[PDB]
Amino acid sequence: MVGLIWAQATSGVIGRGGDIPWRLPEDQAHFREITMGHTIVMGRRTWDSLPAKVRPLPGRRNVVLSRQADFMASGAEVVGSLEEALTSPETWVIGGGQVYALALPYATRCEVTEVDIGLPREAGDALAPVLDETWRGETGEWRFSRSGLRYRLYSYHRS
Ligand SMILES: NC(=O)C1=CN([C@@H]2O[C@H](COP(=O)(O)OP(=O)(O)OC[C@H]3O[C@@H](n4cnc5c(N)ncnc54)[C@H](OP(=O)(O)O)[C@@H]3O)[C@@H](O)[C@H]2O)C=CC1
Ligand SMILES: CC1(C)N=C(N)N=C(N)N1c1ccc(Cl)cc1
Ligand SMILES: [Co+2]
Repeated sequence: MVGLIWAQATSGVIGRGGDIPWRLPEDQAHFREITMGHTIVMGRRTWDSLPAKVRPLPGRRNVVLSRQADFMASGAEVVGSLEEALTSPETWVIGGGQVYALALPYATRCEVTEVDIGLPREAGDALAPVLDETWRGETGEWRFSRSGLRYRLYSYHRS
């Protein structure tokens, strides 16, 4: 099982300037619960976005994708191809935009948080992948985050 998990603005933006232009504690907790205990695969730029004092993310096999053969990610595995990372029963690809595009053919689940923030797409933004018509989606109700933004969870599946 390879799943993708991301939070997006309604427009599809997931990242800007190498970081994320929101933070919903409830989404962070949802992310932690879904990934805990499993492999998490991230692109090198997403690894770089984590402060050194919080990485590796605890309780998970942290894997970082890079073309740099000597890139060191203390507390993680660095691999040069996505396929090397998919050896555990449950693997979560946790971003960013480039890595979702590479991982989509291997994926059968997407856990998507939609953040009700009006954020038009800009050059250089990281975006959510486009899910075609092979994917079945299930939508939750809109909820209010303590951060002031509404959000809702989608669970997409395919065989
Ligand atoms: N809202 C959300 O849910 C999420 C948001 N984000 C945001 O997304 C942005 C980062 O996403 P993005 O900029 O797309 O970068 P990624 O996190 O996708 O990392 C890109 C890097 O991955 C490596 N890589 C890419 N393609 C390949 C390949 N074919 N083979 C080997 N290595 C490869 C390269 O590393 P190298 O350069 O070392 O070769 C490349 O620089 C940030 O803004 C981050 O905050 C991140 C995760 C989820
Ligand atoms: C916390 C956040 C934004 N939330 C969701 N739904 N999915 C992710 N992949 N996230 C994420 C987790 C870790 C990192 Cl480093 C970047 C984004
Ligand atoms: Co689990």
